Amino acid sequence: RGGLGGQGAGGDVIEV
Amino acid sequence: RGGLGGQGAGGDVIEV
Amino acid sequence: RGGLGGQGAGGDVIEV
Amino acid sequence: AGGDVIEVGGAGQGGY
Amino acid sequence: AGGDVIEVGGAGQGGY
Amino acid sequence: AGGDVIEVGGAGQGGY
Amino acid sequence: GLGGQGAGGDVIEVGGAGQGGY
Amino acid sequence: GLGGQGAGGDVIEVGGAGQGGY
Amino acid sequence: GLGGQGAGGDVIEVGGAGQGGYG
Amino acid sequence: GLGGQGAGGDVIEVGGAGQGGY
Amino acid sequence: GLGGQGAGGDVIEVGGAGQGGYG
Amino acid sequence: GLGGQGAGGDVIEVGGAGQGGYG
Amino acid sequence: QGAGGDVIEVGGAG
Amino acid sequence: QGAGGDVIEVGGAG
Amino acid sequence: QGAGGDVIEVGGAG
Repeated sequence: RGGLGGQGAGGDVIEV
Repeated sequence: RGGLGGQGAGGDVIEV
Repeated sequence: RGGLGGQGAGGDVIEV
Repeated sequence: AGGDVIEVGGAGQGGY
Repeated sequence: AGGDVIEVGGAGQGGY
Repeated sequence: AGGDVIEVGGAGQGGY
Repeated sequence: GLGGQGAGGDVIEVGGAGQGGY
Repeated sequence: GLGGQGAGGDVIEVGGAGQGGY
Repeated sequence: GLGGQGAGGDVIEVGGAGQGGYG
Repeated sequence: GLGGQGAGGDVIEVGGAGQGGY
Repeated sequence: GLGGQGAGGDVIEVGGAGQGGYG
Repeated sequence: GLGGQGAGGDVIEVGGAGQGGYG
Repeated sequence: QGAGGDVIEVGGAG
Repeated sequence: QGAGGDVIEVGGAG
Repeated sequence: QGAGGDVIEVGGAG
């Protein structure tokens, strides 16, 4: 239920 | 239920 | 239920 | 002697 | 003497 | 004397 | 001719940001 | 001609960021 | 130094600067 | 001609970041 | 030193700078 | 030293710089 | 002179 | 002079 | 001079 990207970068992702 | 991108960047994402 | 982007940037996203 | 040019900004903070 | 050019920014913080 | 050029940024922090 | 031009084209820059708190 | 041009084309830069907190 | 000559040159300097926080 | 150009093309740069906290 | 001559050159300096946090 | 000559050259200096934290 | 001279002294922003 | 001279002294930003 | 001279002294950013 998550997605990062496009051009390059990042961060934090938490689910459930 | 989330999405980051377009051009490149990032942040925080939390769900449920 | 969320979305960031267009041109590149980011922030905070919280759901439920 | 030119064509499409783009520039971007952005920021963001918050959460809980 | 040119063509498509892109530039990007971004940031982000938060969470819980 | 040119063509497609890209540049990117980004950051991110948070979590729990 | 007796001379030459120099450095055609285009140029761009960017600025910087920064945030934060408790 | 009696001279020449120099360094045509394009140029770009970027800036820097930084964040953080307790 | 009689006679025509050349022109000037492009000069593009700086961008922004950002700070700030909880202190 | 009696001279020549020099170093055509393109150039790109980047900046730096830094984060962190307790 | 009479006679036509050349032109100037592109000059492109700086970007941004960013700081900040909990002090 | 009479006579035509050439032109200048591209010059490109710096980018950004970042810091920051809980102190 | 015989042509135009340029000087630039950009101070410090914030 | 016979042509234009350039000087640049970019100070320090923040 | 007979042509243009360039000088650049980029200070320190932050």
